[PDB]
Amino acid sequence: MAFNDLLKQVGGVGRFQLIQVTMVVAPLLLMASHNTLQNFTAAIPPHHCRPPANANLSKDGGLEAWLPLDKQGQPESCLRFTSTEPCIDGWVYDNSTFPSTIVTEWNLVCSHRAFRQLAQSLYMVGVLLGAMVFGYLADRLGRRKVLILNYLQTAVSGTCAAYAPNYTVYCVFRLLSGMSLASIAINCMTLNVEWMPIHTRAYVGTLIGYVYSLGQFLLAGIAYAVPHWRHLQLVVSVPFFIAFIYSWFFIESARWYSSSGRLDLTLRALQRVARINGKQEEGAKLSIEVLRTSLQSAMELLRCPTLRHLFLCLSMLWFATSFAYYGLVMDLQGFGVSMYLIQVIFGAVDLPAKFVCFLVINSMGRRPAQMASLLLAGICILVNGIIPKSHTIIRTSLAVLGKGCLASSFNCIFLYTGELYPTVIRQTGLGMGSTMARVGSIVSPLVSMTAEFYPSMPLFIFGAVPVVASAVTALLPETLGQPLPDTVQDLKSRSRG
Ligand SMILES: O=C(O)CCC(=O)C(=O)O
Ligand SMILES: [Cl-]
Repeated sequence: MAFNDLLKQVGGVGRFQLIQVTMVVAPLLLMASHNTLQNFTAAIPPHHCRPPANANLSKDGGLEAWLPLDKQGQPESCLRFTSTEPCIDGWVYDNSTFPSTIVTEWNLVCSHRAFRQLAQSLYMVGVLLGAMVFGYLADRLGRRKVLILNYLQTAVSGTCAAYAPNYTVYCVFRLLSGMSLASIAINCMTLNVEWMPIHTRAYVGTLIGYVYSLGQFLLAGIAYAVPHWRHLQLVVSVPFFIAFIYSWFFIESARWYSSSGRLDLTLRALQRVARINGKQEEGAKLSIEVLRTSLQSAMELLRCPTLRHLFLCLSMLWFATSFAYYGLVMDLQGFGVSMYLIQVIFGAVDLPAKFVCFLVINSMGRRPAQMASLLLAGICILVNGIIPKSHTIIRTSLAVLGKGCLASSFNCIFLYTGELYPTVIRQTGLGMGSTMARVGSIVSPLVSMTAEFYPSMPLFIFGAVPVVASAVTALLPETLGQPLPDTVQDLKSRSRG
C-alpha cells in the first residue's frame, strides 16, 4: 500500500514513461561533450615567438636567425633572439591541424600557461557549486522547473562562452555552465528514478550510462565535423536551446508532490499519466481518499566515530576516482594519435569495461573489484608517465586501458557506496561522496597546472593518488553478503562479524 502500488496500477512500461525517460536522458550526450570539450576547444598547437617587423626576412634568408631552437628540433616556444628576449610581438601559430583554439586567439602560452587549467578549474568550481546549492534549490522548488532552468542556463552559458570578448568572460561563463550542467546531471537520474518502478530504475541507470558512452562518441563525431572552437562550442551548445524549448513537456515526479504535503497535484499528475498511457479507465478509480491511505544531517556524519572513518574512506575513494578519470580524459594531446580517433576509441572502450566490471562485482566481490580497478589504473598512469614520448601506439593502448579502468572504478564505487551506508543516512552519504568527487575534479586541473616544474609530474600525481586510495580502500568491509544495514547500531553489530 505505497506509491509503487499506484505506479504499477497506472503502468510501468507505458508510453508516457518510456517517452519521458528517452526524452530526459537525451541531453546526456551533450553532458559528456561539454565535460570533455576542453580537449578540442583548448588544444595547444606548436608556436614560436614572432620576429619583430623591424627586420626583413628577405635579407635574413629565413626564420632561423630570429628564433632559437629547442632540443626537439623546433623553434623555442617562449623566446626570441635580440639580433635573447621573451615574446614582445606576439606568437605565431600554425593552422595545419587546429584552425583555431583559445590558446591561439587569446595566446594562453608562456607566462600565461596556467590560464587554461585555471579556466577548467573554475568550470569544476561551477560544477561543485551548482550541485551544492541547486540540490537545495531543487528540493525547495521541484524537479522540472529546476531542470528547465538548467537547460536554459547551460545553453546560454555555452553560447556566451563561445562568443567571449576575453578570458575572464570565458572563465565566468564556464563557471555558470558548470553550475547548470552539474545541476541537470544530478537531477536527471533523480527525476527518472522517482518516476520509474523498481526494476526500470536500474534499467534507467544503465540507459544513462550507455547514453554517456554514446555522448563520448558524439563528441569525437562533432570534433571531426567542426574543428573551429568558436563553432565547435556553438554546435555543442545549440541542441541545449531546443532542449530548454521542449523541456516544458516534462511531467513532475509525483513523489516530490507527495513529500510537499499536497496530493491534489499528485492525483492530477497521475491522471495525466493515465491519459497519456491510455489507461484512463484504471486511473479513474484514483482519488484523494485513495491516495491519502496509500501515500503513507551532515553533522552526525562527522560526529559518530565509525561513521566519520567511513566517510573519510569514501571521500578518499571518490576523490581519487574523479581525480584519475578527469586527469586522464582531459589529456589527449600528447598521445601521438589524432584527437578524434583516440576520443572515439575512448568512447568505444567504455561499455566493455562496464560489462566486465559488473560481471566481476556480481561474481567475486566489490572491494576486490575496486582493488583490481584502482590499483591497475594507477599503475597504468605511472607507466604511461614513465614511458618516453617517442612511443605512440603503446601509450595509446595504455591510455584506453586506463580509461576503461576508470569507468569500471566509477561504476564499482557507485554500486558499492550505494549498499554500504545505513539506510538512515545513505542518501546523504551518496551526496557527500559526489561532492568529494567534484572537489577532486576541481583540484585535478590545478595539479595539471604544475607541469611547469616538471613536464611529467601531473601524470605522476594523477597516478600516485589512485594508488594511495587503493591502499586505503583495503580497510573497508566487504558487502557481498547483502546485509543491507538499517541504522547505526545495525552497522556496529555487523562490523564486528
Ligand atoms: O562514462 C562515464 O562518464 C561515467 C560512467 C557511467 O557510465 C555512469 O556513471 O553511468
Ligand atoms: Cl554530478
